[PDB]
Amino acid sequence: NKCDVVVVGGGISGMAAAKLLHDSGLNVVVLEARDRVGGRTYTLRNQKVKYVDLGGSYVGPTQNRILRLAKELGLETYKVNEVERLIHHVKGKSYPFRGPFPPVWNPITYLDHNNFWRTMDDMGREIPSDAPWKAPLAEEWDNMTMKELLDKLCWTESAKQLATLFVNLCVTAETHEVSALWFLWYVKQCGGTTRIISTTNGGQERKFVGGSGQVSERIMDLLGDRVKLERPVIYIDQTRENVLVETLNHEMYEAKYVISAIPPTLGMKIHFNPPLPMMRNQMITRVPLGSVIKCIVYYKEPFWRKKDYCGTMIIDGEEAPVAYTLDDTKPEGNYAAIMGFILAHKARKLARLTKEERLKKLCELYAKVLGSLEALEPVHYEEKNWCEEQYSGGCYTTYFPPGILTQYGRVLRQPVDRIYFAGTETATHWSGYMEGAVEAGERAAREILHAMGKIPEDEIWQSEPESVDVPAQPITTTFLERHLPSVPGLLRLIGLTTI
Amino acid sequence: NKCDVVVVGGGISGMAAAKLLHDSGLNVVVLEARDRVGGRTYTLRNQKVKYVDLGGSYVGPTQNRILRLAKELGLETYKVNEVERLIHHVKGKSYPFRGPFPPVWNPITYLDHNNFWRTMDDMGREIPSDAPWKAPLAEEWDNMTMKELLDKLCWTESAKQLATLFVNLCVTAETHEVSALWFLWYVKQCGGTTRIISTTNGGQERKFVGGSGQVSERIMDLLGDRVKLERPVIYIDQTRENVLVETLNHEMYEAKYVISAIPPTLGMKIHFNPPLPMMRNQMITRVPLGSVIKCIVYYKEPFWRKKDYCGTMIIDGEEAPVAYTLDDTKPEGNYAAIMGFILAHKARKLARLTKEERLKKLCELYAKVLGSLEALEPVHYEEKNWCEEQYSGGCYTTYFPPGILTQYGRVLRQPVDRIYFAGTETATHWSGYMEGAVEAGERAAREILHAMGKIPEDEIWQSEPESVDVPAQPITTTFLERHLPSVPGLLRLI
Ligand SMILES: *[C]C1=C([C])[C]=C2C(=[C]1)N([C][C]([O])[C]([O])[C]([O])[C]OP([O])(=O)OP([O])(=O)O[C][C]1O[C](N3[C]=NC4=C3N=[C]N=C4[N])[C]([O])[C]1[O])C1=NC(=O)[N]C(=O)C1=N2/[C]=[C]/[C]N([C])[C]([C])[C]C1=[C][C]=[C][C]=[C]1
Ligand SMILES: *[C]C1=C([C])[C]=C2C(=[C]1)N([C][C]([O])[C]([O])[C]([O])[C]OP([O])(=O)OP([O])(=O)O[C][C]1O[C](N3[C]=NC4=C3N=[C]N=C4[N])[C]([O])[C]1[O])C1=NC(=O)[N]C(=O)C1=N2/[C]=[C]/[C]N([C])[C]([C])[C]C1=[C][C]=[C][C]=[C]1
Repeated sequence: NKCDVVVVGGGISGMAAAKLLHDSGLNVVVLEARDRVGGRTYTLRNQKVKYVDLGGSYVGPTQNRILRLAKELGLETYKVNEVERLIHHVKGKSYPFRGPFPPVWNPITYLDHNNFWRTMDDMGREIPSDAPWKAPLAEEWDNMTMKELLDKLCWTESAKQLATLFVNLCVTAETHEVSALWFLWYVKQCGGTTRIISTTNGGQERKFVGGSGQVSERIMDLLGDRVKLERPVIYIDQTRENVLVETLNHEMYEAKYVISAIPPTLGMKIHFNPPLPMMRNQMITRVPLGSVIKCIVYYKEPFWRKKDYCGTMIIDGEEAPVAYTLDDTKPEGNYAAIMGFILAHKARKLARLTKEERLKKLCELYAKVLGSLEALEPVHYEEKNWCEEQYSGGCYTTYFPPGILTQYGRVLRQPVDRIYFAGTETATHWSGYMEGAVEAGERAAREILHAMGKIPEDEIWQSEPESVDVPAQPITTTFLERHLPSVPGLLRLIGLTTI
Repeated sequence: NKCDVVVVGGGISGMAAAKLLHDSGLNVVVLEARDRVGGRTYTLRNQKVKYVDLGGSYVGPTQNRILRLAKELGLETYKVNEVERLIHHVKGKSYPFRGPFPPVWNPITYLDHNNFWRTMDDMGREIPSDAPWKAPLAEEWDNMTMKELLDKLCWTESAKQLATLFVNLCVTAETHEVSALWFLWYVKQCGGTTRIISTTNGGQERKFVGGSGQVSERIMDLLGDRVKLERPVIYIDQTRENVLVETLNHEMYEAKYVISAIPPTLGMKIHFNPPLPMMRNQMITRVPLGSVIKCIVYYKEPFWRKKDYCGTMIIDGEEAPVAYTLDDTKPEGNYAAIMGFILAHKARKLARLTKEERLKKLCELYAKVLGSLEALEPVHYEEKNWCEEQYSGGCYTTYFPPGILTQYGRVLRQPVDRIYFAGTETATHWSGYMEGAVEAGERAAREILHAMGKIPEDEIWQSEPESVDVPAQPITTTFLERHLPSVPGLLRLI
């Protein structure tokens, strides 16, 4: 029954919020809909894999909050293998390379590629992390999809192909599905194109030893019987002195305040009294989550390394089930594995097959790209399709279709009376990651503390010291990168030097 | 507790379904979330207005199922006034006209306008009503907004402004919010641009004497205590022999089958065991409804008719709270009124004001468009903002953003084990309307009858005889309309 704060949701965000409020001497209850905590992170354990993350996994420099939290819970990171060459597979052929960027040799394609990445970043500088609807060209950019934007900017098919893959991999959605404003904000608040795409010095640098599910698992240990499992919340009543929150198994909770720490759309699954205000009522019908299946194929040895390949594959094409892969072997070097993501429309299309049919298709693909018959000989396979989760709605995260971010965006983390909103979607730095879950959980926890007069307004938003274990190298550009023209800028320069 | 069929939803679709099944001798329960039936229709009654529809209202030719159902229930239609001239208000000035379509005088603007409506309709001829995702260029058209489309087709700002108003008014949504495929399907299934936009011979021809809320009210009369009010459904369990359906006030219902007769997205409000399959699980988080406030201003007399105006105004521009109006006076000639819609971003924007602030804005606009100080002097005002409704999600209906109709659209009326899907959004002819509600309610009712062996497969989808009271005149084009070039076609000819 009665407590200080009810947290709806036992994913990283809700658990971080509860822990903070608990740590502050308040009585919290976490109500988790599933028979586990973790939400979009999930470590499966078994003899064949030891452990493996089937959802949220990677951490990297600038992700200082998740790293501080995990370290406090006794967890360690190891670095994702990137010692040997990466592979860009283009028109049925593999081009090994080194560096975070695939080489381009043809100087036109080179200028177009430079300009595109450059422009993503230029455009994002104009977008406030905390209020994207405030950018000078907010409406113009929100009225376009990423598809219209890519069409306008890429004067080569090669750059349009790679840029399309980048969007697919980043937000698990098609270019034509998502707002250009929101996708530009998304990349910008992760610290930019380079930080987001990179393994070394980027978001995929590292993974927790033992899996990321331990973050939520271990907080639940600390909270004990304050975490209630298999309590899906169905009803919130704020008409009375204390807030009433009812679960599906008929239990009633009573708090001073509530943190909603679930995806914004999953708010639909709760009936509200009084009804939500108008803009929230409509916002939650407008914010879908992407589509992905995460796939891990196991082998006897990491045989790719022998050919001087780290196991990272960037795979152009419609034919390819998977556009990107990473070595998923353990830091000890056993349980050799390749991780791959089936994204967006391919998630929807290949869901129709059986587990055995998907495995075969990956192996056959990976045998082509890597040039290795050994890829046809896996020992184990695990996969999770996040599209089927009633209590996620999809993965990695929530995306905004055109016209929504500017009409409805400010509503996302606006309190409704005594409810406050956490969840990775309400973060202003690495929103959509395990990092933004933390930021938002802890932030919404401090908003409630402020409401009670325990802390000043000053202290609701709070900066994080940099990890001494995972420090960030700065993102640098060369002079040529900054000043090489685009294609149309070269064409205009050819136009001028003549007349 | 126990019955043959539980219907989730007390709107026209659910009530039509329940009444069919009831009429067939099955035991039906209708579970209604609100303290009323009707859903997106609502007739408020009072001394000042007598009656007024604050939601769904208009009926016209080719809407033969709503008309058959309401006739059986004892309801009558009257014709929406369109005796005098219409007004197109362009760049701050009112141009009166007769006939469906507002006149275009510039030769080039004429050719561009012609080509645009013509092309809407050409395009839609390639879209199956029951399977839009099957159009030969399904993906191409679904991967574009209406906005990219309009920007490609309209070589004149004038045609692009009117076209934009057209989308706004049709689907309560911005051009950039909606799929091109879905919008072209939408228009196609209402029988084309002319049928949809028209008052005489179109969908705004008629309203019900006494309000359309009587359709749902009177079916609930017939069903009596089978209709359960303030029973929001929260939970559906299909793991056991009979289907279990739980309401928010803790009551449990058990049935052989279930009809879900609610907007597709509002299925989010229900927790399912087993979980929904994957494509439905994700579909219902992708399908929003538009934004509108329906506003009705009352006056002593229908003064516009003295100036030879029917009350229909087409209003270009951003400054305008309302793009379109209709005479809302009663067939008797009293309770003079003008009805307008505040649509899409303007609904979102003007919601922030008070009721009195919105009134003043409408009165001042209408005084301008009509050229009448009498507009500034109303006796009463009523309005409804459908954005605020927890159990509609908006109005008029559900729209598809780009990429959704081709990836998810087949899932809409696919049964999930013993649940069947009704509600206007699943209709194939006038989906969006009071008409599609009936078609889909009766159809999903027939699917369950088939499931039980009471009727053959043959009889699930059923054609409707034409109203003898409201017959349709055919939609005609002239030779010039069909063969006049477009702007680029004339340029290529030059
Ligand atoms: C799915 C996924 C995957 C597959 C992958 C990934 C991911 C995912 N991600 C994401 C994460 O994980 C997230 O963010 C998080 O986790 C979130 O959290 P939160 O906010 O807290 O949320 P959640 O989890 O969901 O929770 C919630 C909870 O609640 C509940 N509920 C519901 N409802 C309800 C409830 N309760 C009660 N009641 C009611 N009513 C549920 O159950 C839960 O529990 C990620 N992240 C990170 O960080 N990392 C990673 O790694 C990840 N992943 C991924 C990614 C990838 N990427 C980025 C890419 C590949 C990269 C690149 C890009 C570009 C180029 C190249 C590369
Ligand atoms: C809102 C509105 C307005 C304002 C207007 C309009 C409309 C609307 N519309 C629509 C109609 O009405 C519809 O469609 C119908 O109604 C539908 O129905 P249904 O399907 O059945 O659905 P609903 O109603 O929603 O119901 C459902 C029910 O359910 C319930 N729930 C929920 N959830 C739940 C429940 N329960 C239990 N549980 C749970 N969970 C609810 O509550 C309900 O009751 C329309 N329509 C027609 O037909 N007509 C008309 O008039 C209308 N309106 C309008 C329109 C306009 N337009 C079209 C325009 C203006 C024309 C034009 C165009 C272009 C150019 C020119 C002109």
